[PDB]
Amino acid sequence: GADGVGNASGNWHCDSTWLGDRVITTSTRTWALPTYNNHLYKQISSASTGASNDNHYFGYSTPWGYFDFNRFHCHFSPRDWQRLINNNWGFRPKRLNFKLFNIQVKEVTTNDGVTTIANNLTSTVQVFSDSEYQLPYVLGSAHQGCLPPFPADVFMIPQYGYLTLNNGSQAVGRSSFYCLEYFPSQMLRTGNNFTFSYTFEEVPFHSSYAHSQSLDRLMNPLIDQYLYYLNRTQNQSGSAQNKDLLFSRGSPAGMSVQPKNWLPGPCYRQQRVSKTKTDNNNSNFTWTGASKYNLNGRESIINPGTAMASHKDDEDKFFPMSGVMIFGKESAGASNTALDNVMITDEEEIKATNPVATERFGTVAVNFQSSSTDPATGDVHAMGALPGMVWQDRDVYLQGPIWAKIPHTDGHFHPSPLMGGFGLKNPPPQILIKNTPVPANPPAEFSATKFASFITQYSTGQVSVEIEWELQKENSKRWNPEVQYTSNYAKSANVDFTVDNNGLYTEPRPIGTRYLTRPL
Amino acid sequence: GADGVGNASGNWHCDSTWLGDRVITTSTRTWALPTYNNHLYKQISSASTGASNDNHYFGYSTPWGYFDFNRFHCHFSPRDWQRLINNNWGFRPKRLNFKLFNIQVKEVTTNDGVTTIANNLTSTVQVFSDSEYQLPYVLGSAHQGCLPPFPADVFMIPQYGYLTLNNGSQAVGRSSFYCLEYFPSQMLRTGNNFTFSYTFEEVPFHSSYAHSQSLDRLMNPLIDQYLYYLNRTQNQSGSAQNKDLLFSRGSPAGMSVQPKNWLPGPCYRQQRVSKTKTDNNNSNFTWTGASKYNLNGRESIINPGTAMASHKDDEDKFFPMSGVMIFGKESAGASNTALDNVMITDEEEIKATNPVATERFGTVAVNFQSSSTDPATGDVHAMGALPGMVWQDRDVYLQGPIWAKIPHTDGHFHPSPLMGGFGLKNPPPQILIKNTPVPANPPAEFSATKFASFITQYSTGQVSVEIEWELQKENSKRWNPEVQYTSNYAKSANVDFTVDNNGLYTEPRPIGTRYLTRPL
Amino acid sequence: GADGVGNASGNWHCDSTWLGDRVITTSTRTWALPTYNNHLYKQISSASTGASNDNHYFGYSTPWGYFDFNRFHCHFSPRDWQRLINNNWGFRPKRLNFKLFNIQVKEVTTNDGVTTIANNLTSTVQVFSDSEYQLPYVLGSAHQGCLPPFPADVFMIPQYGYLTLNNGSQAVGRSSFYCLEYFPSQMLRTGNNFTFSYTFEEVPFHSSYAHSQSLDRLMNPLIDQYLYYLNRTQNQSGSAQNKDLLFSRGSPAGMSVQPKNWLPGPCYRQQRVSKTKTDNNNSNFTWTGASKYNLNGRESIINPGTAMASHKDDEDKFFPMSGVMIFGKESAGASNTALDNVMITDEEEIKATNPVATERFGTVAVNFQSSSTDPATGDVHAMGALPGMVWQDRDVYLQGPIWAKIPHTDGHFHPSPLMGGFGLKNPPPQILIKNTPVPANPPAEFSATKFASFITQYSTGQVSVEIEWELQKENSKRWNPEVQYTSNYAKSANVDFTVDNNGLYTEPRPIGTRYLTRPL
Ligand SMILES: CC(=O)N[C@H]1[C@H]([C@H](O)[C@H](O)CO)O[C@@](O)(C(=O)O)C[C@@H]1O
Ligand SMILES: CC(=O)N[C@H]1[C@H]([C@H](O)[C@H](O)CO)O[C@@](O)(C(=O)O)C[C@@H]1O
Ligand SMILES: CC(=O)N[C@H]1[C@H]([C@H](O)[C@H](O)CO)O[C@@](O)(C(=O)O)C[C@@H]1O
Ligand SMILES: [Mg+2]
Ligand SMILES: [Mg+2]
Ligand SMILES: [Mg+2]
Repeated sequence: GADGVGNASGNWHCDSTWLGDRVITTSTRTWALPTYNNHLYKQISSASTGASNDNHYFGYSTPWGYFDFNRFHCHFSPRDWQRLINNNWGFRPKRLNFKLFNIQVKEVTTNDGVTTIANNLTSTVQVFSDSEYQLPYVLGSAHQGCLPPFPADVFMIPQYGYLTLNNGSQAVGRSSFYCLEYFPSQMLRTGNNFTFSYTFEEVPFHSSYAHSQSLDRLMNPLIDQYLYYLNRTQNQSGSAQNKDLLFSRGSPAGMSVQPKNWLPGPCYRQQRVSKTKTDNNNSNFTWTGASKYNLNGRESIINPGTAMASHKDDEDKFFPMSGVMIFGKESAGASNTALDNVMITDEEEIKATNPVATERFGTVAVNFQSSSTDPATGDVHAMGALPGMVWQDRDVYLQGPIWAKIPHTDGHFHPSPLMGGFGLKNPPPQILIKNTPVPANPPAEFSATKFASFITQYSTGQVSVEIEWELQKENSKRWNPEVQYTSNYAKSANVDFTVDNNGLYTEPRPIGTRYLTRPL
Repeated sequence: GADGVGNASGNWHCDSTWLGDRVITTSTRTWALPTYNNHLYKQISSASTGASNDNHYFGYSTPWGYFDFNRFHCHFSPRDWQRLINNNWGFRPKRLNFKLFNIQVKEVTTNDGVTTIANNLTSTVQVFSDSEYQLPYVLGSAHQGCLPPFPADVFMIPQYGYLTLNNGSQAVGRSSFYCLEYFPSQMLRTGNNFTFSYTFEEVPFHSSYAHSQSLDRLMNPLIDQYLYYLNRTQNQSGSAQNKDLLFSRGSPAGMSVQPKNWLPGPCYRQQRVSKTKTDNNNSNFTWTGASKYNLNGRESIINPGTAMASHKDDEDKFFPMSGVMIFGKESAGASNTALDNVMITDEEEIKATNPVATERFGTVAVNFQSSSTDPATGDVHAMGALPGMVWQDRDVYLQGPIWAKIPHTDGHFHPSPLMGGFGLKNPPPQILIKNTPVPANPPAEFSATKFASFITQYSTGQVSVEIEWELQKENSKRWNPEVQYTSNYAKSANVDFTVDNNGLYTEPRPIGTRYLTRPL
Repeated sequence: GADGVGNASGNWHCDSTWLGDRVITTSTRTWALPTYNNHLYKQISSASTGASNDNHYFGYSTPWGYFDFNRFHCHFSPRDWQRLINNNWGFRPKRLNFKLFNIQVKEVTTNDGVTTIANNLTSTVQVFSDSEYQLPYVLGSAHQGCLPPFPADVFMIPQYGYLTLNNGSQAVGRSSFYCLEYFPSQMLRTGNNFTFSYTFEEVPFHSSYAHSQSLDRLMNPLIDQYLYYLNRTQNQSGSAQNKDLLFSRGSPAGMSVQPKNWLPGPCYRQQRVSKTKTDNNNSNFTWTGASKYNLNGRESIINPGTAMASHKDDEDKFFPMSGVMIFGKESAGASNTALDNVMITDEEEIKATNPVATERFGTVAVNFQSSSTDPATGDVHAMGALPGMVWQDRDVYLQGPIWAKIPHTDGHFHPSPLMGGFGLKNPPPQILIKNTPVPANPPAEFSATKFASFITQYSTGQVSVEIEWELQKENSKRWNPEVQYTSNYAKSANVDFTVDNNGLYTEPRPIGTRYLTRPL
């Protein structure tokens, strides 16, 4: 778009419109973009430092930044989240509309103690979207820098970096270097705007419900089965302990031995740790007792891992060591902050279909019983996909990620992104933004040496994102009332999800989606 | 339909019509429906009793009953089963036609010792099908109450109950209560009839064949491979035991080491127990040595579990403890009945593609061999899905289930119902039937207290089910004759699959489907 | 409708369909009708007994009964109630569809100890609706006999009676006697059915919301007013107490004296009584301390009276003596049952606009202050309509009444029915049902004396009621989550709103409608 300097290039579109089976959200925020890296790319490495082989990395930092609207509180206000989670069985993304407008480039001059900031009306910010996914996709790794939950909050734009292959601190012949100046990008003075629109692929609805039934309780409790199972191997009503083979048919007085059609979901057990520090071991096991994976002689913790229940009935005090998502409160520090500065999610409502993360999967025969060799079973702590298995994927949270790019691989098994959300062959693309460098005054004699002297400058503008979501309506024939999410009627000093007296918005708990119920 | 009291509302459609690649079966049976629960719902619980945490349950019994035609002998006569299993490579359901007709409600009065049963011409039985699957699906759990194998046999209609979430004997906020009076239902006096028709989704043909080849015998026995494998690590023809690295190419004289393209199916080993009581351990291991799964701190035996072969070549005497389906003979009791009162199925013909259930899957390296550290392998007793795996699902039996509803989950791996059959997103729906309550004479003064005084009454009628099945024809270029199912030419006191002198039909053995063969 | 004896005359239409801004409920129940009064009308009186002049009455009992579907649990299942109360700002009735079908008349014969009940196929039940409101309207007085909450529950039909003018036990010339045989009525044998349809007049939406603001907190807290008020009458900063006239302008530091635009609602104070028996007076004041009205020298308690708040902030333990609706639990007796056998409603959420019922309205000058005569104020305990007043009508409850007929008077002020609901000029009409008398065998000689000898007989049938309700959608721009109604996630022995193990449905608490909020 073309406009004079004194002429808005867009309006503040933020709203929340529901119609039928669709909810269209639009959120507008204002962003600050600084010069990053001094308009330079810089090779970045784990060289020096001596970080453990696990942490060794090689890659690049970029002069560009990016936009990230991959969190639900980017487009769903908490009261809108409630409308979703309280009345819908599912939902998914469908289309997306993005706009960059009202961009103002400013020049900064520092003389002595005093700094002056003036408008540079001829400078340009450049935006481009990686629609062919040619750049390393850095979204979908739960990074900060996303659009803020509170529309009145101004955010800084995160800087783009990526990585490639690394052996230790060194690189390899295949490792890749990307110059974002190589792509075509739209240049904008304060009069220009920028827009694009995107359609999501077909993906399934997310499960904004819990099961009112469990896998081991699907049968009719009033009706014996016609199937029989081997019941005893030692005779009932015998004076000694004499060998026998006694068969019984399925009965309600024994749901635990009735033949069944299905298996619980896959499991990959994690250590159980109590929220009350006393019960725990007096050691520092978050690594040595970690459930981890082993890629290229390099260990990386599994978190959040295969979707499993967080604790059993009545054991609310526990949690898997790396098998739940944990959001920090606004006060929490960056490292080694106390329990009550963070919020731990509880995926307990899937215990209906999925193993508890802290427990075994089951028991397995491991020998051939005979009159001589006593039978033997062992426990299963890793259980891969078996035919018959049914499972519920890990739930999403107002604060949590929305989607992820499915890695481009020959093969993938059930590629829901492990942290929750939609796994996309072709996600929404990255939007890269950079301030055009503005050289200061060159010398009066020619010098072919790289230009290192630039007007210090930063830019600010608004950003608009419209997303149409589909809803899956609830058709439940349940008589009794369902569980619903609700603010606490009682009194307190602070409304939930609000600014305080200093003006700080705070999200008090994580809100997931599984409240309505349906049969299994 | 509308008809006078003296006017049949349907005819006895039972038959067996084959045309081309299709077989249409129709079976009509007559049913008795009683008043269940005294027209009340009743909360049902494991409260009291003290059943082990495994067996704890919470749910409801319903005044309604249901129809169940989810067994093959409901629609296939044994001689028709033979035509299927002896000449077809596969088959599947396609459509379904159901009819309720000739319904007669009767009133019962008991005075002293003598009981009188008269016709109540104004009373109504109500039927409705759960076409939106809004009710907990209780079919597909191998319950009794199905249509009888012998058309001349009159059956009682099973009562509907369901279950929801349970912690111990207590319930949880999400648990669900269903009133079947909440759905619209068709009311019928003796003149009315009821019909509906259903189409199955596309599902694959069932495998009414065995493999004439095994996974490890697919290569050409006359032709060396061009691939090489590491053959020796200790020198042949050396005076000492000197280290070496000797490579050999694939050869018929060693099929066991030839590189191959595929893996057997997944395994989840079960205990092996002999049909001859002597060889077995002198203990009662059907639980302690059980292979089980662990859901919500509650153990449930796996039966019948992942589809595996029942015994190896020449070991006919064994069987997996909970890895075969077992049908009771008509004489067998409900609990702790002898070996010869039941019939144990033998899925041995899949040993071609699938692990034997009682044995390991394979062997795995578990260390790094060096001149110092001796190499080490361990056994695999649980093997999840690996790329390359091929497998044959558990076979179906004249007496066995036909289909099951695939649980409504975010995820499922190869959802064939474990007991055999077709896993259906939208199966045939439940048909719920109930007798309308008939109040006896109220008092002459008003009383808003619930009415507890009703004419005792039961109903009887016929029921018709027409199913069109598709057949997959056998195209085999096998020269020699195939194995076929056959009654025994020789003499005996009883024809197979018949009434005896008291009039009792008996099914003498389980009949599966895998008789024809095709290459792997 | 015309149908043979063996031919249903209607189907079981019960359901719950939401579309757009409309919710259509349909509920079907089955009813027993007895012979009432022995087909006689009987004058009924307070004669004898000696009931206090307050309780004296004169009227009639009728051989007919009536239908009553004037409670919400007649057409709203609790989970449907939740959908209403959790997502709508309002709702109202629109149309109505009623049907009588499947009617079965039965004859009863008692010989010795044994009773026999047979079908009488030629007997007729007669129904008619009082569409011209010619009969005393007995609905809308909170009587029992309504359709039961649980569709599977069979109910007895209440008997019709009415009343007219009474002086003591005696009657007056104007008192009115009604013969329901005087109206035309539809006669039905077991083959006939009966239907009618009704449209509600336009009435306002009910307020299924609470105010997020109060009348005294509508101003901007950051901005002084331009209005001034007389602040002091005794000089600040004077050594003595010298008379002055000091004026101050409206300020946030004094919301209590700022000029305002509105008045709270009307009040008619009631006695405050604590739910904890200790704090209360040691006397029996429910009459002597009752707030009552005085009509024709006859006292009648006001209950529930003008709509007022039930307790103030933090005084949850109190309630107005006759100014709240109280539902009995199923266990409660008819008279003098304990506190925990009943459920007391809490209309506290209207304290935003309306006086607290237990407190004064305000204070009023009652003299002329001078330097000699000290100023004086008194309290207001009855406050009639004043210009400026705004108020919220008493809320409705799942168990509570739906509508009432507005009395046919020259005058009415804001005629919302005091117990909650819709006040209707022309409500849904009464449906009167009676069994036609069946004379037994007359003598063989003529006798003109009234026939007193009839076959004892009662009737049963189903009844269908379809109501279309309009919804007022919630458009709230509230950021934080609203309060919502919810079943308790935690464990317990009983699901809410269910049958127990004996089969008894129980409604555990009263559920009102005010959960969403809007500004005042
Ligand atoms: C319902 C149930 O769990 N049954 C199990 C029983 C019970 O422990 C006893 O019947 C206790 O009364 O023990 C077995 O060893 C048996 O005796 O057959 C295995 C079987 O699985
Ligand atoms: C066909 C076959 O199984 N070959 C195996 C042989 C045989 O046991 C010997 O050749 C016995 O003659 O043993 C090996 O250790 C070897 O010597 O290479 C491994 C190899 O897999
Ligand atoms: C905000 C408020 O309630 N102001 C009131 C004050 C306060 O009680 C004193 O200012 C206490 O500091 O008392 C008055 O008599 C006055 O002095 O004018 C009346 C006035 O309504
Ligand atoms: Mg709008
Ligand atoms: Mg034929
Ligand atoms: Mg519907």
